[PDB]
Amino acid sequence: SQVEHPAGGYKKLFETVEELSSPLTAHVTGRIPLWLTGSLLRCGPGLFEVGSEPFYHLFDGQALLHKFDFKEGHVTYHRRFIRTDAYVRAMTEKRIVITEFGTCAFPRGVEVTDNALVNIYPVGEDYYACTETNFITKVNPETLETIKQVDLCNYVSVNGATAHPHIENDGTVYNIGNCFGKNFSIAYNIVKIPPLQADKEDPISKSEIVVQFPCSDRFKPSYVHSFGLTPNYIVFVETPVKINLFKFLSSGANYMDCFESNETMGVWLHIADKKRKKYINNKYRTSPFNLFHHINTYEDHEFLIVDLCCWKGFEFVYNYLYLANLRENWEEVKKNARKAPQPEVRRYVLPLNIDKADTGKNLVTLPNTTATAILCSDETIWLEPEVLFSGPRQAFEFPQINYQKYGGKPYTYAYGLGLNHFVPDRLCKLNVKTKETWVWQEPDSYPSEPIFVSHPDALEEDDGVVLSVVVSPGAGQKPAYLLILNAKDLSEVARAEVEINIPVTFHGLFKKS
Amino acid sequence: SQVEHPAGGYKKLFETVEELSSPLTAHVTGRIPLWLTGSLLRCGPGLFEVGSEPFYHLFDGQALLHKFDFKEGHVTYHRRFIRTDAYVRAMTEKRIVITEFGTCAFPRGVEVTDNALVNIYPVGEDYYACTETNFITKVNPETLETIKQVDLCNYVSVNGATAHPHIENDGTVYNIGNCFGKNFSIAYNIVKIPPLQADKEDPISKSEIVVQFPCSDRFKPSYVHSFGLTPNYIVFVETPVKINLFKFLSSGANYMDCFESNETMGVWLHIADKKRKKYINNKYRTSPFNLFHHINTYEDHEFLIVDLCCWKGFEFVYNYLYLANLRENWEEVKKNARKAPQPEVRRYVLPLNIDKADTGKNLVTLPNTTATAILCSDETIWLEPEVLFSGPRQAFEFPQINYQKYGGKPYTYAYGLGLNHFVPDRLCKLNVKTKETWVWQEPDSYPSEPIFVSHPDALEEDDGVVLSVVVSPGAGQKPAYLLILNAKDLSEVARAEVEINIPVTFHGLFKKS
Ligand SMILES: [Fe+2]
Ligand SMILES: [Fe+2]
Repeated sequence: SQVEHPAGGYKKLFETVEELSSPLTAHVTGRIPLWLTGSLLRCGPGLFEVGSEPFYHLFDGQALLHKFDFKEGHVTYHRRFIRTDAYVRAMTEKRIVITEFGTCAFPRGVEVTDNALVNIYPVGEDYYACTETNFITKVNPETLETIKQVDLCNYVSVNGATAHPHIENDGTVYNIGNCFGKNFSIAYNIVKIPPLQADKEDPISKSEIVVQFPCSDRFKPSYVHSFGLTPNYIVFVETPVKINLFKFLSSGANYMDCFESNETMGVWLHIADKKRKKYINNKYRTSPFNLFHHINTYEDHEFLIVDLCCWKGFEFVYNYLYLANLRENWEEVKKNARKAPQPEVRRYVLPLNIDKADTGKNLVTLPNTTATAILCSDETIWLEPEVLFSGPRQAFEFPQINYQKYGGKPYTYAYGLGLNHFVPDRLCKLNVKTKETWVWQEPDSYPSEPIFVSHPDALEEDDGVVLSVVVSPGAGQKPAYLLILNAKDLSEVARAEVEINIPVTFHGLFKKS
Repeated sequence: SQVEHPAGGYKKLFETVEELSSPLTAHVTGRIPLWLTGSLLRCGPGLFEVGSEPFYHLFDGQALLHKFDFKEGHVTYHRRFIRTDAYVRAMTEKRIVITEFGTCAFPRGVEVTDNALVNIYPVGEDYYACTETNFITKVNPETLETIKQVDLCNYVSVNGATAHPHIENDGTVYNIGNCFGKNFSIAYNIVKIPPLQADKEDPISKSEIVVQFPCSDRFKPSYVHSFGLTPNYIVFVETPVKINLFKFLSSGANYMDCFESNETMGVWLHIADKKRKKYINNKYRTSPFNLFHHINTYEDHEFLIVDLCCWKGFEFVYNYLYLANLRENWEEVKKNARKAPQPEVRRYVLPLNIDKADTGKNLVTLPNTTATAILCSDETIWLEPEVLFSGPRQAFEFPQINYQKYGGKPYTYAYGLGLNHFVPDRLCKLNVKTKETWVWQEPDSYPSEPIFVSHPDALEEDDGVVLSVVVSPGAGQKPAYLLILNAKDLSEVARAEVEINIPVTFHGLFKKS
C-alpha cells in the first residue's frame, strides 16, 4: 500500500513545456472503444517561470489547455497556452507582470489574475476556462484559440467564483462567490446562468443572484472551492480557512498571504431551497476540516446526503503545495507532509426537518448510515460523519462521478486521483455504499484526475470508461500517455502514447462529438 | 448484513431462571480442545422480578454467577445467585428492598446496591464479583459460594469503582472511581492494589491512591465505565454523560434519574504518568460520544494509541436499555433504536510531547494512522479519530483481546459482541491495523461477550479460542450452549449444549487450572 518514488519522476509534472502549432497523432496500444467520440479537454499550468523569474506555487504557472480527440479508435493530442492578460503581458514584457496565487510580481487599480489554469466548463454554446477569480476566458474547444476575457463583475455582484460550477441537464449553470452583501457585512451569493434561450443572446448577460448565504465572520469570508447541488437544494460548507480582506486591500503581497485559519468555529454547513430561492436557518455544525471537492450530494427521504473529500485540521492544505516542496526528493516530500492535515472521504447527513421534541437526540433515522446529527438546546445541529475512505497521507481526491445521470441524485460510485504525500500516483474507484475500492497503478507513473464517460446506451451507473492523462518518464519509455480504463473494475483497456512531456493538469471534461 | 429476528428469541436473555444445586454435565458436539483446562466465570442478572415487583432496567436484575468447567474434553455447567445484601434481603422480605440502577424500591442511611451482576476479577488469591459501586463481593470460584461483602470505602476515599479494573501480570490491580477530592471539588482517583506479598495479608488493606484526575465540572463527575493502562501511562476519558450529585442526595428515586448530558463540553481525554504518579496537563479535546469499553491502549514512539468502542452523540446510551424495550417485538426494537447514538470503533492518537512551535499543525507524525491531533493557541489539542469499524446500529461491543500478553501493548486483534439495535446476535473479530473482520452468526442464536484463551504453545497473538455463552430457543433445539470458536478465523470448533435457559451475561474471565 505504501508505494515509493525514489526516482523522483513526479518532478516532470512541474516542468515547463512548449505549445504545439497543430495536433499530434498518438500511438495506440490496446483498443480505443469505437463509441468514444469527442474531446478530452483539461487545464493546468504549463509555464512555471517567465525567463528568470520563477513561479512559486502549484496554482501560479500559466494556463495550458490540453485536448485529446477520439474518433473511430484513433487519438490526437494538442495543446495551446491560453492567451490571457497574465500570459500576453508576460510575453510582451519578458517578466511576471500579474500577481499569481503564491507569486507576487514586482513593478490604475488592483490587477486580479485571469490565469485560467484550473477548469473548463460550458455556458450556452460556449466553453470557458477559469480559475477562481472574477475573470473567465472564452476558448474555442476545437482549435484551442483564446476568444475573449469576461469580467463577471460586469454582470453580477460577486468578488470571485469557484472553478466548480454545477451544470444541470438543460445547461443551467449555478455557482458561488463571496460578496459585500449586506450593511457592513460579507456574504456568499449563488449565481444562476440560464441555458441558451430563443433570442440567442449571451446567457451570462442574464445572470442573476438566486440566493445569499450569511457569513460566520463579518469581514472574513471562508475560502469556498466547490459546493453541492440537488434538484431541490443547494449545499454550502463554510470551512475555517478564512480570507482576510483587510490584509489584502492593504497590499506588494500575494493571495496566499491573506489566508488565515479560524481555530474555534469548526465547520458550518448551510442549505438553501433552490426553487423557492430561500436560505434555510438550520445551524449545522461540525469539527474542523479543509474542503476542496464535494463528491456528490442528494436527497433521501427528508435528509441531504453530503459526500466530501476532507482534510482533517484547520491549517490551509495549500501551504504544502509550493513547487519547491513538490520538486524535492521523495524522502523529503514525505517528511514535508508529516504534520499536514489528513485526507478522509466523509459522508455527512443533514436532517431537513428539525423537531424541538428531539432535542438531545440523533435525528438521522435512516437505516443505511452511521452518520449522526444531534439537536442541541442552543439549536445547533452537531454532525458526525460516516467515513467512506481513510488512508495514511493517501488522499482520494479530484473526485468524479457519472455526473450527467447521477449528479445531485442517489448514486453508488466515485472515481478519484490517489495522492501519496501530495504526489499523484494512482487512480481509484470507490463504492460509496459498501466501501469497496479498486485501484490502478504502475511504478513511476503519475496520473491525473480521472474523467468518467458513459457508454451512450448505458443503463448501469459504471458502464463506461475513465480517461486519465499520465506522465511516465524514464529510459526506453514514452514520456506521457492518455490512459483508458474500464470503469467497472479499473482494468486497462487502452493507452495513447505521445513523445513529449505533459505537465500536471487539474480539471477538465469530455465533450461528446 | 441486516439480520432480522422476527421470532423474538432474544427475550429469553431477560427471563428469570433458577439456580442449580450442583453442576450439570453438558453435551459436547465437535471437539473441546484438550489443553483447555479451567473455568469460564461470568456474571449477569438471573432474577428479573421479586415476586410481583418487576425490575425495569438491564442492570437491575439480581446477580447470577455462571461457571463452565473444562477438563480433558468434558464440560460442566453450574450457576448460583450471589448472596448479596440486595438478594438476601429481597428473599427475606419477599420484595425489592434495595434501589437498583433503574428500579427504585418502596418502603439512615443511604443503602447503595451491592448487586454484583457485572464482572468478576482476581485480587491476590481471591476473586471478587462486582458492579459499579463501593461494594464488591468475594466469591469462591470452584463452588460459587458467596464469601463476603467488602466495602471499598473502608480502605480508600472513593464513592465507587468501575467493573473494569486493569490487572498487570504480577497481579497488581488498578482502577478508577470518583471522589470528593479537593476543597469544594470533585475528582477521580486511581487506586492501586498490590499483589499478594510475603506477609499474606489482604492486599485490599494495602490499597492506595496513585494519582488524581481533575473534573470538567466542579460538582458533576462524568460516568466512567472503564479506562486505559499501559506500562507507563494511565488514560482516562471524560465523557459528557454526567452524574448530578445534588439530584441524588436530594432523594425516592433511582440512579438513572441522576444522569444528565452536558451539551457543550464534548469529550476530554486525560493522561497520567503511572510510575511518577503524576497528572500530565495536556488538554486533549474531541467531539461528543458515550464510551463504555476501552479496547486497548499502548505506546508507540512518543504517542499513546487509544482504541475505543464509541457511541456518537451525548444522550446516555443506557436510556435504550430498559427491559420493556428489549422485550418488545423485533420491529419495535428497531424503531426504538432509530434515534439512538451510533456505535463506532475509534482509534485516537495522543501526542505526549506538545511543542508550541507546532501550534496550528497536526502533531500525529506516525506513518500508519489517519488520526490527527491539532495544537490550538489556547493550548487545547483537538483530536480526530481513525475509524476502525462502523456499521448502522451494529455495534462492535464488549471488546476482548489476548489481554495477558498484549494488554497495554502493541496489538493486532480484538474480538467483540455484535449488537443489532442493541440485541446481541453475532461474534466479531477485528484486525485493528488492516480493518479486516471475521463474523460468526447463526439464525435465532444470541451470544455473549467472547473471551479469548491462548493455546499453551501459541506463537501468534490469535493462536487460541474464544468462548461465548449462546442462547438459542426454538422447537427441536437445546435452549443454550457454550460456543467455542477458533480465534484465527472464528470458525466453529465445538459447542457444549445444556437443556436449561441461560440469561444475558455481561463480563467474565477464564481461570486457568
Ligand atoms: Fe478543484
Ligand atoms: Fe462493561
